[PDB]
Amino acid sequence: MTPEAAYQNLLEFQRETAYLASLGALAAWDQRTMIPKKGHEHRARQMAALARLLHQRMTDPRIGEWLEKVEGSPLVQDPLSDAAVNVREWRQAYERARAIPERLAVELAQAESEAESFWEEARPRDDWRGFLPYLKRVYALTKEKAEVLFALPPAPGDPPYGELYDALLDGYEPGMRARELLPLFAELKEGLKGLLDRILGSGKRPDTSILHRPYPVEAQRRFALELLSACGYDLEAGRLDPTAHPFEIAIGPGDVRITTRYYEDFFNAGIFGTLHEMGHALYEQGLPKEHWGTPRGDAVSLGVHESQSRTWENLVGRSLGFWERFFPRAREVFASLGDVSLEDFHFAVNAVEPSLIRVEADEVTYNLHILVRLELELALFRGELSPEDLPEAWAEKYRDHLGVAPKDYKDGVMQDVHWAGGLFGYFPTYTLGNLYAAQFFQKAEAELGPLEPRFARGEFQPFLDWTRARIHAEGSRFRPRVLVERVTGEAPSARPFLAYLEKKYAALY
Amino acid sequence: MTPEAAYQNLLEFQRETAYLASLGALAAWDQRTMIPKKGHEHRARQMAALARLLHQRMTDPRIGEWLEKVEGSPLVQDPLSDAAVNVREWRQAYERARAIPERLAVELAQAESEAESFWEEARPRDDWRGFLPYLKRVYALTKEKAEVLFALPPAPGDPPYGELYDALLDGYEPGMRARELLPLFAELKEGLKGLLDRILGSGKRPDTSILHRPYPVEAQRRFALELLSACGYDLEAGRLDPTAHPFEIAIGPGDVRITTRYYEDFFNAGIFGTLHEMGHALYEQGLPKEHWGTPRGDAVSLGVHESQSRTWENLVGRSLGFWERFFPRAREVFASLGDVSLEDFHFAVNAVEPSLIRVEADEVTYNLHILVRLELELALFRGELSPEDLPEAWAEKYRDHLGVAPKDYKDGVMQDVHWAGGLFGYFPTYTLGNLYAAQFFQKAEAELGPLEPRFARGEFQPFLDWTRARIHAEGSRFRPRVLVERVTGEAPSARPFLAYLEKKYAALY
Repeated sequence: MTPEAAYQNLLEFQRETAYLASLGALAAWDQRTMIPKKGHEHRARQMAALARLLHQRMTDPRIGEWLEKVEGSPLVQDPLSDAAVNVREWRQAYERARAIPERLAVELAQAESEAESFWEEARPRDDWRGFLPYLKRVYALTKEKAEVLFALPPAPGDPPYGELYDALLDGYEPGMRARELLPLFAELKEGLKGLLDRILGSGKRPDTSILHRPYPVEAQRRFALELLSACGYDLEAGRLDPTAHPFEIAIGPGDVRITTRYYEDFFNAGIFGTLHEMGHALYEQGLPKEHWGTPRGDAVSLGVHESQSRTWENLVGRSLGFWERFFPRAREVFASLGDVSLEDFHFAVNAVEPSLIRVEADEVTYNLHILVRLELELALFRGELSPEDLPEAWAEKYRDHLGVAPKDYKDGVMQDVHWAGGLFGYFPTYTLGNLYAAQFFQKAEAELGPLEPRFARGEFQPFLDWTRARIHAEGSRFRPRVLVERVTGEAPSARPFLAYLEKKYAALY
Repeated sequence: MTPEAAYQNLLEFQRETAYLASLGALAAWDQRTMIPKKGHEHRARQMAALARLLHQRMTDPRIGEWLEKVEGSPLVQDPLSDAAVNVREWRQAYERARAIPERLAVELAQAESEAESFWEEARPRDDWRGFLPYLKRVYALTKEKAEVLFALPPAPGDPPYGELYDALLDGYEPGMRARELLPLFAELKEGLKGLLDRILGSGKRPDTSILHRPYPVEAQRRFALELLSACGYDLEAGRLDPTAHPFEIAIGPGDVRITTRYYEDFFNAGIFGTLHEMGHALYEQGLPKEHWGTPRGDAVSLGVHESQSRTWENLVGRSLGFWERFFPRAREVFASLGDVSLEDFHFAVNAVEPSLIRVEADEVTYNLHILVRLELELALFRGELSPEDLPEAWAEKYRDHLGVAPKDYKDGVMQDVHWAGGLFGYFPTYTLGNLYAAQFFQKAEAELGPLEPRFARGEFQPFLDWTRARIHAEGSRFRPRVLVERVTGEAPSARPFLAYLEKKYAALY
C-alpha cells in the first residue's frame, strides 16, 4: 500500500480509538456529576469493558504495520508538519503500550483500582495499616513498569533517562528528567524560604474570617457563571456543574465541561475552584478542532495544562486587577461583603500560611507540598526508602519543609489518592505548571504590555487570544520544554515565578 | 470445546458488547439533556464510531461458531432455561446483524440523523418541500432493510411474514404481524367511534380551562418528584431531568433515567409526562439485575414496554383513586387549584376531544391517531401510496377517523419525528401497549381485589410488586404475545380496553 493510504487507515483507526475513549470521558464526567447513587457498580463495569477495548486497540499490530509504511516517506520529511507530528507521537505511544507485558498491565490496573477503592474509606479511618498492602502492591508493580520502560530507549529526540524514575516522569511530562527537575526545585525552594521569612515575620495579617461568612450557593453559581463568560470560557461549548472534587474534562470539539465544589461558608472553594477548572477548559477549547483525535490536536503535557489552570486561577483570578473589576459586582451579589473593602478582600483571598493539606495550600507554600512528595518518590525508586517507612519520612519532610507536621495518617501520608492510583512521577507536573504559568505570563506582558489594567476593565480576550496562538493552537507539535522556549525565549526556570510571588506578596505583607 | 465452554464464551462476549453499547445509551441520554449547544456534531460522530465497533462485535464469526456448539446441546434442552432463551435470541440477532449490509446500516443511520435534524427545524416552519427529500431517502433505505429481512425466514416458532411490512413490525414487536393487528384495530375503531359519539352528545362538560392556569415549573418538579417516590420509582437508582421531548432510558442496573417537559401554563405535560416515563422506568428497574446484558434480562417489546408506561400514566395516573390521594397535595402546591374540587379536576385531566396532535390526544381518541399512521404505513410499503401523497392521505385519514384534519404540515404529517428517524412499523406498538395495559390491569384487579381503594390510600407497592413478578421479572423469556397470554390467560384483544373506556367515561360523561 502507498504511504498516503497507510496514513489514512492509521488516521481513521486512531481517531476511532479517540472517539471511543471520549465516550469513556463522558461516562467519567457523568459519574462525578449526575450518576444515580446506585449506578456506581454498573459504571465501574462499563469503564472496565471500555478499558479492555482501548488497551486492545492501542496495541493492535496493524498500527505498527501502517506506521512503518509512512515513516521515512516524503509525507513526514518536515518534523514540524501535522503528519510527522502525528506519526511521531503515534509511534511513541504504540511502543510504550507494547513494552508493557499483558499481565503487568492487567495487574497494575487492578491494583490501582483496588487501592483507590480501599483508600476512599481507609483515609477517614486513619487506617494506614490496612491500606499499606494495597499501596505496596501498586508500588511494586509501578517499579516493575518503570524498570521495563527504563531499559528501553527514550522517545526519539528526548534526552536519555538518568535513572529509572525518569521513565515514570516521562510519561506525564514528555522529555522531563530528574536532573532537570532538581535544580528548578532548588531555586524554587530557596526563593520560597526567603519569601516565607518576610511573610511570617510580617505584622500585617489578612482577615480570612471574611471568606468564611455566609455565601449562598445559588449565588456563588451565578457569580461563577458571570466570571466564566467574562473571561472567555464558551458556555455554548461547555457547562458548569457542582461536584465533590472540581475537575475539567474535554468530551470533544464544542464540549469541554468543568465542575467545582461550593461551600456555603467558604467563598474560595466554589469561585477559585471554577477559575482553576476554567483554565484547563480554555486550553482544551483552544486546541485546533480540525485536528481533534490526533497528537497534533492534543494538549502537550500535564505541566503545560496546569500552567493554564493556575494562570486563570491565580495570575489572573487572585490579581488586584481582576478584583478591581469584579469586587464591586461580588459586593452586589454577596451580603457578607457589605462592610468589606477591595483591599481587605484581595488580601484575604491571597492569605499565606503553612498548612498540612496540599489541595488547600496557598500559592506560596503549595509547591513545598510537591517537593515533599517528589523527594519521597525519588527515595522510593532509588531504593533509599521503604513503603513501610513512608509515614515517618513524610512527617519529617513536612516539618522540615513547611514547619508543620501531621498528627495522623489521615491528614499526612494518606491525604492524596495519587499513589493509590499509581500516579508516581506525577506530582512534579503541578510545580511545572506554576513555573510555566509565570514564564508565559512574563512574556505575554512584554508583548501586550501590563495586563492588570486590562483585567481591571474586563479585557481578558487579548490575553486569551495570545495564549491561543502561542500555546493552545500548537497542540503537541512541540515537546513541552521546546514550546516554553519558543514562546518565552528561555528554557524553563523558577525565577519568573519567584519574581511574581515576591512583587505580589511584598505589597501584601 | 465442550458446549458449556462455548456458551460461557458467548455469554461473556455478548455481555461485553452490552456494556459497550450501554456507553452509547449514556451518550443518547446526555445528548437530550446536558450536552452543550455546540457538542452535537461531535456526539453524532461518537455514535457512529460506537456503531462501527458494535457492528464488528455483532457480526464476529466466533458468535456463529459458539452458537453452533450450544444449539442442540444439553444446555438448551429446556426451552425456558436461561441458556436456551439467550441462545435462541442471540442466534436471531446474529442472523439479523449479518443479513443487513454494513453500508446500508451506516447510510440509514446517517439518513435518519440528517432527516431528524432538518425536521425539528422544518416543522416549526411549514416546510414540507424541504423535508420531503430527507424523508424519501430514509424511507427508501428503510424499505431496503425490510426487503432484506423479509427474504429471510422468521425466528423459529414465530408465524411467517405475511408481507414486507411484517419484517419491520417484527423488529419492535417480536412475532407480531399485520395479520393480527388489523382485526384488533377494526374492533377498536368500531368501539371508539361509538363512545366518542355518546361523549359529544353528552350534556356533561369538563373544565379544561383549569389545566391552563399558571403552574410554577419548580412547584411542578417538586410535585413530580413526590409522585415518583410515592409510586415506587427508585430515585436512588434514577433521576428526573427536563428535556424537549420526554423519554426514558436505562443505562444499566441501578441507573434508569427519565425526563419530562414542563409548561408554566399547562399542568398535564409535565405531570402526566413524568408518570408516563415512570411506567417505562418501573419496568426497567424491575428487570432481573443478575441477567443484565442478556436477552433473558432484556425488556420484551415496545408494546409491553408501552403497556407499562400507559399503566402508570392513565390506568393509575388518571384514576379517581390516584387523585383522591394526591389532589389535596396538588391543591396545596398550586394556587390555581385553590378553588377547584377533586371531581372537577379529575374530570379535567380526563377531558376527551378529537384533536390533531397525537402526543396530546386523550385516552379515547389517541389510538385513532395510531390507526391513521398504520394505514398510511401499510399503504406505503404495499406500494399503494407514494411519500409525496402522504399529506393528502393524512388529511383524508384524519377526517374519516377523527372528524378533524390538519390545515398545514406542522400539525399534520410533520408532527412526529418517527418517520424522519426511520421508525416505521413502530406506531402500532403504542396501541398494543394500551390494549395490553387494559388486559394486564384486569388480571391484576382480579387477583388483588379492587385497586381504586388502595390507590386512594397511596398503596401502590402491591400492584407494582405484582407487575414485577408477572411481567418485569420474565425479561424476554417469552415472546410478548405469549407473555400476555401466560399472565392474563387471554390472547391480545381490544375488548378489555374498550370495556375499561366505556365504564370510565360513562361515569365521567
